[PDB]
Amino acid sequence: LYFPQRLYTENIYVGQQQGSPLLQVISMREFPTERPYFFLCSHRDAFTSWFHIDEASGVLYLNKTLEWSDFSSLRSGSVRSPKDLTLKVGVSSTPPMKVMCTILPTVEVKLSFINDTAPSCGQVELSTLCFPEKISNPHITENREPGALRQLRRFTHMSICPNYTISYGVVAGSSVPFAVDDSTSELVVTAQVDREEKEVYHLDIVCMVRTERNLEEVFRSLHVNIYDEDDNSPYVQGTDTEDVLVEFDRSEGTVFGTLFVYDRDTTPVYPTNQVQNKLVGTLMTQDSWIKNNFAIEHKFREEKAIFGNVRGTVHEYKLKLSQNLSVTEQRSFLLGYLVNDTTFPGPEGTVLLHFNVTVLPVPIRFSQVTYSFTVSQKATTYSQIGKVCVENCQKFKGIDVTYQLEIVDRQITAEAQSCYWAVSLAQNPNDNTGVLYVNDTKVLRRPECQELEYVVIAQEQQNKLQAKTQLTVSFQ
Amino acid sequence: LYFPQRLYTENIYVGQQQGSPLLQVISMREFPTERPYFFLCSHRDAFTSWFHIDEASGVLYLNKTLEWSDFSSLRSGSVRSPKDLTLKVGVSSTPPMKVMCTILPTVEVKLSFINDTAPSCGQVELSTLCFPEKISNPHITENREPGALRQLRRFTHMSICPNYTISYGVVAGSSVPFAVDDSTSELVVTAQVDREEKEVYHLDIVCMVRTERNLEEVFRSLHVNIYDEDDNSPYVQGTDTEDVLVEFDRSEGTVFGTLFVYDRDTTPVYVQNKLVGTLMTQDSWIKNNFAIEHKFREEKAIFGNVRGTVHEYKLKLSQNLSVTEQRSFLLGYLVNDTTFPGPEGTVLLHFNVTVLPVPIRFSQVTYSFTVSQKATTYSQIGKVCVENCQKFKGIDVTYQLEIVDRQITAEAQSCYWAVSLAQNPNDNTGVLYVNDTKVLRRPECQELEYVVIAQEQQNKLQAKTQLTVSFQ
Ligand SMILES: *[C@@H]1O[C@H](CO[C@@H]2O[C@@H](C)[C@@H](O)[C@@H](O)[C@@H]2O)[C@@H](O[C@@H]2O[C@H](CO)[C@@H](O[C@@H]3O[C@H](CO[C@H]4O[C@H](CO)[C@@H](O)[C@H](O)[C@@H]4O)[C@@H](O)[C@H](O[C@H]4O[C@H](CO[C@H]5O[C@H](CO)[C@@H](O)[C@H](O)[C@@H]5O)[C@@H](O)[C@H](O)[C@@H]4O)[C@@H]3O)[C@H](O)[C@H]2NC(C)=O)[C@H](O)[C@H]1NC(C)=O
Ligand SMILES: *[C@@H]1O[C@H](CO[C@@H]2O[C@@H](C)[C@@H](O)[C@@H](O)[C@@H]2O)[C@@H](O[C@@H]2O[C@H](CO)[C@@H](O[C@@H]3O[C@H](CO)[C@@H](O)[C@H](O[C@H]4O[C@H](CO)[C@@H](O)[C@H](O)[C@@H]4O)[C@@H]3O)[C@H](O)[C@H]2NC(C)=O)[C@H](O)[C@H]1NC(C)=O
Ligand SMILES: *[C@@H]1O[C@H](CO[C@@H]2O[C@@H](C)[C@@H](O)[C@@H](O)[C@@H]2O)[C@@H](O[C@@H]2O[C@H](CO)[C@@H](O[C@@H]3O[C@H](CO[C@H]4O[C@H](CO)[C@@H](O)[C@H](O)[C@@H]4O)[C@@H](O)[C@H](O)[C@@H]3O)[C@H](O)[C@H]2NC(C)=O)[C@H](O)[C@H]1NC(C)=O
Ligand SMILES: *[C@@H]1O[C@H](CO[C@@H]2O[C@@H](C)[C@@H](O)[C@@H](O)[C@@H]2O)[C@@H](O[C@@H]2O[C@H](CO)[C@@H](O[C@@H]3O[C@H](CO)[C@@H](O)[C@H](O)[C@@H]3O)[C@H](O)[C@H]2NC(C)=O)[C@H](O)[C@H]1NC(C)=O
Ligand SMILES: *[C@@H]1O[C@H](CO[C@@H]2O[C@@H](C)[C@@H](O)[C@@H](O)[C@@H]2O)[C@@H](O[C@@H]2O[C@H](CO)[C@@H](O)[C@H](O)[C@H]2NC(C)=O)[C@H](O)[C@H]1NC(C)=O
Ligand SMILES: *[C@@H]1O[C@H](CO[C@@H]2O[C@@H](C)[C@@H](O)[C@@H](O)[C@@H]2O)[C@@H](O[C@@H]2O[C@H](CO)[C@@H](O)[C@H](O)[C@H]2NC(C)=O)[C@H](O)[C@H]1NC(C)=O
Ligand SMILES: *[C@@H]1O[C@H](CO)[C@@H](O[C@@H]2O[C@H](CO)[C@@H](O)[C@H](O)[C@H]2NC(C)=O)[C@H](O)[C@H]1NC(C)=O
Ligand SMILES: *[C@@H]1O[C@H](CO)[C@@H](O[C@@H]2O[C@H](CO)[C@@H](O)[C@H](O)[C@H]2NC(C)=O)[C@H](O)[C@H]1NC(C)=O
Ligand SMILES: *[C@@H]1O[C@H](CO)[C@@H](O[C@@H]2O[C@H](CO)[C@@H](O)[C@H](O)[C@H]2NC(C)=O)[C@H](O)[C@H]1NC(C)=O
Ligand SMILES: *[C@@H]1O[C@H](CO)[C@@H](O)[C@H](O)[C@H]1NC(C)=O
Ligand SMILES: *[C@@H]1O[C@H](CO)[C@@H](O)[C@H](O)[C@H]1NC(C)=O
Ligand SMILES: *[C@@H]1O[C@H](CO)[C@@H](O)[C@H](O)[C@H]1NC(C)=O
Ligand SMILES: [Ca+2]
Ligand SMILES: [Ca+2]
Ligand SMILES: [Ca+2]
Ligand SMILES: [Ca+2]
Ligand SMILES: [Ca+2]
Ligand SMILES: [Ca+2]
Repeated sequence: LYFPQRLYTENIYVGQQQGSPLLQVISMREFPTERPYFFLCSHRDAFTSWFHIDEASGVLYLNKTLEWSDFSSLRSGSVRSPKDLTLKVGVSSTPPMKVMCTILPTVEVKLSFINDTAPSCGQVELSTLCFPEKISNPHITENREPGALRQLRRFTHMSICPNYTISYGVVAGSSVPFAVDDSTSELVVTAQVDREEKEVYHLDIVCMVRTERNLEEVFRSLHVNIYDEDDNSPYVQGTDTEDVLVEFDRSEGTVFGTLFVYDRDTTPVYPTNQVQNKLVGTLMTQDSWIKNNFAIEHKFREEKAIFGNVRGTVHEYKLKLSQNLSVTEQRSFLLGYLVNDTTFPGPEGTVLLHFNVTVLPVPIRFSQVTYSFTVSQKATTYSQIGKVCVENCQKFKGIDVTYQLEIVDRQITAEAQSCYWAVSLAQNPNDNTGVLYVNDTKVLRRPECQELEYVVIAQEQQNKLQAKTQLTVSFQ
Repeated sequence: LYFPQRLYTENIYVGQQQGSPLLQVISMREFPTERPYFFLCSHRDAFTSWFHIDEASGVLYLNKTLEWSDFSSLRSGSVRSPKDLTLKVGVSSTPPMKVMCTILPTVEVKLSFINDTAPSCGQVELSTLCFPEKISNPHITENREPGALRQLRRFTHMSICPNYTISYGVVAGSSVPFAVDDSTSELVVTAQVDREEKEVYHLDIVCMVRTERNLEEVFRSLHVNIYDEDDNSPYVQGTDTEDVLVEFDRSEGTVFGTLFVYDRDTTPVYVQNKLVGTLMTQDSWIKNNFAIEHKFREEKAIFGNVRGTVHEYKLKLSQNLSVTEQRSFLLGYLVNDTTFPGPEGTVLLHFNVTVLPVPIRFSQVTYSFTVSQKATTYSQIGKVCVENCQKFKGIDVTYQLEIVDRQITAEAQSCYWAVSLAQNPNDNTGVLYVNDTKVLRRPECQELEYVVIAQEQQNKLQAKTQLTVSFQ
């Protein structure tokens, strides 16, 4: 059972008689043998015993003839007319119990108690007799059993105008799965519908009234919203496999591959707790190295243009690094990822995704070309002289290399050790590059201090791998 | 003219005699008829008058027979020994003049004056007869003259073993453009070289020593570096045109495409081989909204055996484009290799830009949420989102809830305290949450109806849809 309508409304008047019908609450069956049992739930309120709902038909009736004192005694806190009354109506597929009112779905019946006697039939405009002032739009879910949807007669007004005949119809320009049941005056849905074909049905209702004058007609435009269920399995467009190379970029959080999965069903905006149409993924590997270093990132968003202008869901799966992978690691594996549409009925609601991963090692090493820098200008403290970099260091990401200058010859006099102050080195972690700059220019005034031979030492941090190269600086 | 090596070193000994050769400074020609003129530059030092260099040959000679007194009087009182002597040698393309010592490049000659006589023949290994102690790895410039690179013979030790005859040769793993001149014992480079083909050569020098009953040989490993010149023009790999679509991401700083420009030459940051670009437009609108992002790196991997330069060009936004913008233009960008001789040092890049407006509208005509009566304060109810709002960048959209029924009593108004809305600028959504649970005890407060209004900041474009919240 579900309710195609969350709120009912009507006016009630002083002098309205015991036993007169007010409105009909509708429950739609989710299965053909399901039978509704209606009951009132507002037993917390005193006014609820002014009313009676028929357990089988769902028609709500006055249980008491309304009086002036009934109006004035409503403790709402607003002394003004009209006083709104809110009733709760419950429905169940078994015989009703008191506790269902606290625990089952209910409908709100909002009544406006007007502190006056009912209007005379000559005082009601045909449009009001025919159709509520503001018509709320019903909703049904796709793939459901046809059934009555809305009682079209205004019960209260046909008692004001008892000598009028009133019939309703669906005006069908195109063929629509909606009609009126002439015998009950209900709008009914005549077939199962498909949210993926149409999410909103526009309807024009015609009311035909035989007056003392002629047969009159009034038209009312409304529409029915179609709710979605998970009735489409996810699928890939093109490949289910993404080739991933891990080499010079090994930094955590970087994305190395992206696979897209599509689902024609809708999903609440990401991220959500709803379980309808949720896709849950699972790494298809028992392997500690893979699990502790790699991870899949899942996101989804609504799209419609790619689905033929029908709202569905686009999923993105991205292979991510958990932590900076050591430059010595080298592995090639085919990583499966099972994507399961959990609420898709039957065992065809999954897609297997594949990440074909190549992880190459990254050597730590200078080219065999040693550096020689010539400073043809008079040295100025802090002027950059040159840069040092291991092979392909400028492509590195997630690899920390630190550079150091050291003196080539060891058995060197104390005085000769000072010529090497002329140049120093700074880390440019922007690239993992080394920047040579001038330091002490005072030592350059010595002709022996104008040709410097250094060793540059690079050190990868995670594994402590070292590379060396030679470096000469000529102050000219 | 250029020096293949910037520092020479040798030993000199007590008892070494006037006129004995010590070593040979090398200058490498950059034109076929260019010739070097060598000269000593050392001014104030007393030991400079001890030496002489042949202006034509570059051979440094002793101009004085070294006595014990010469050593102890050199910087008297210093306890160092040996005592290092630094000489400066200059070269010129025309007849040397005094002023040239101040304004033309020089190499340093560092002589170690040993306070002893030379070793006897029986004391030295053959390698000290053949080679200098310090290994020096020379350099040569690509696209220059072949010629003598290094004197291999060790002049100071010639007489240490008078009956030994000494000659030299080169061996490598591959064929190499290097050889020994039999007549001068010079290592020669026999061809012009191309840095782009080979950046360093690894040679083994062989010294053949003919003793009184044997032909012996000792080896020395050497490396010759090739200095890079800007002799390659930049080029594009594949297409010189990038199609760029500006839609949902329109924030300042966003990069839209990558054009790759390659240059085989190296690029020292500290003007050689520098590529400078120019925006090919006068359009005020374009310039005020777009710039070209240029980054570059040096790389051996993409070029193979020899380091080259990779440049990346990307069209970047200078500010958030209004969602109402819509225009298509073709934007040229000229990249110039400013030190490449001739007019072929430039490449024209193109950006083919389509900028599309972004509509501000709901694609869902109704949001319906169902929440527990026992729901706790601040628990998330759901999210709303204008069409494609999760792709938005540089677009400011806010969301607001409005009550539908305006003719509402004060008591019914308090029902709408149960729900509030928070902005989620991260993904451009609004977040509904539970606010006041106390009003949920009232049956009239359990079905709420709102209008959701989204408003784009710049243009005040609005979108509106229905939202219902049901407390069950
Ligand atoms: C809901 O609707 C109620 C009924 O609607 C009215 O009657 C319908 C039949 C119809 O014609 C409709 O159009 C009418 O609006 C309405 O109740 C009405 O209230 C008024 C105002 O009080 C009242 O008129 C006064 O009646 C006094 C006493 O009358 C006696 O008889 C009536 C009914 O027969 C009873 O309700 C009364 O309780 C009495 O039994 C008269 O004395 C009065 O005349 C003079 O004095 C009053 C001063 O009274 C005011 O102060 C007292 C004390 O504080 C209050 O208790 C009282 O309510 C007044 O506010 C002065 O106002 C006069 O101008 C005059 O100076 C006057 O005639 C109607 O009789 C009464 N009708 C009915 C049927 O009871 C109610 O107000 C509506 N409520 C809302 C929220 O909309
Ligand atoms: C969120 O909920 C709070 C109330 O819940 C309390 O705060 C939560 C954050 C949470 O901690 C709960 O656990 C906690 O109980 C709402 O706050 C109330 O807001 C209303 C309206 O602003 C206030 O009522 C007004 O009070 C005014 C004087 O203070 C008075 O002038 C007003 O009357 C005027 O306006 C009304 C219509 O607005 C009109 O009908 C009148 O005739 C007159 O013109 C009105 O009485 C309450 O005092 C506030 N309560 C508290 C405790 O601060 C908050 O609004 C809500 N946020 C939402 C829904 O966005
Ligand atoms: C430069 O070097 C000389 C050293 O000359 C020699 O050659 C070098 C390579 C080394 O092998 C030295 O050991 C040699 O001496 C220095 O002059 C010498 O210094 C030493 C140490 O101070 C002196 O040794 C002294 O010798 C005294 C006696 O020596 C004389 O008399 C003996 C008689 O047996 C005779 O055999 C000898 O030849 C000397 O004529 C000895 O009593 C004393 O204890 C001390 O050991 C040596 O005498 C010095 N000169 C000579 C000619 O021997 C210089 O000082 C050094 N210069 C600098 C600036 O450091
Ligand atoms: C500059 O770019 C436009 C637009 O290109 C479109 O948007 C970009 C962001 C890129 O992603 C492009 O891939 C994309 O198409 C170019 O005009 C466009 O040309 C294409 C053809 O290449 C048109 O597509 C269709 O092609 C089929 C052929 O199968 C035809 O039958 C269709 O009639 C249609 O031509 C596309 O419609 C067209 N777009 C517009 C707005 O005209 C443009 O050529 C390019 N200029 C360059 C590269 O110099
Ligand atoms: C998984 O990938 C390997 C290697 O793929 C290479 O590296 C990727 C990062 C990507 O750039 C691919 O295009 C590369 O080819 C595949 O093995 C290679 O397959 C190609 C096919 O033409 C072949 O030319 C190579 O020789 C192969 N290399 C090796 C080392 O075998 C492999 O087939 C992929 N596996 C699956 C199941 O897709
Ligand atoms: C850098 O040089 C200093 C000496 O020069 C000072 O620093 C320069 C960068 C510049 O600011 C000058 O004007 C300064 O006078 C070296 O400092 C010496 O370090 C050694 C050993 O660490 C120590 O024995 C000396 O006493 C220090 N002398 C002074 C004056 O500080 C420093 O080592 C150099 N750092 C390098 C080369 O990395
Ligand atoms: C996909 O998810 C569904 C949802 O739970 C799984 O369906 C259950 O599978 C278990 C066995 O693993 C059965 O005992 C249940 O009866 C199944 N239905 C349920 C729980 O509603 C399904 O197995 C998953 N498919 C996979 C992992 O391939
Ligand atoms: C993984 O690599 C990144 C980038 O190379 C490292 O990031 C730096 O980490 C140090 C560690 O103290 C910080 O001081 C720096 O501020 C970080 N800089 C940047 C740009 O990220 C990171 O530390 C490495 N390891 C981990 C576990 O993050
Ligand atoms: C590419 O860059 C070169 C080098 O800057 C430009 O050549 C110079 O242009 C100026 C401007 O007229 C002249 O005065 C110089 O004589 C030119 N040569 C040098 C060495 O500066 C050249 O114009 C640029 N090419 C383009 C197409 O803009
Ligand atoms: C109608 O009201 C009377 C009270 O006068 C009560 O006894 C009876 O049970 C009520 N009927 C219904 C259906 O609520
Ligand atoms: C309806 O018609 C009957 C019979 O003609 C008449 O008795 C009754 O009063 C009429 N009712 C109205 C509201 O006109
Ligand atoms: C070299 O050989 C000759 C014999 O031909 C011999 O007389 C001489 O002493 C040897 N040594 C030197 C240093 O000449
Ligand atoms: Ca469907
Ligand atoms: Ca569906
Ligand atoms: Ca689905
Ligand atoms: Ca070249
Ligand atoms: Ca070059
Ligand atoms: Ca170049």
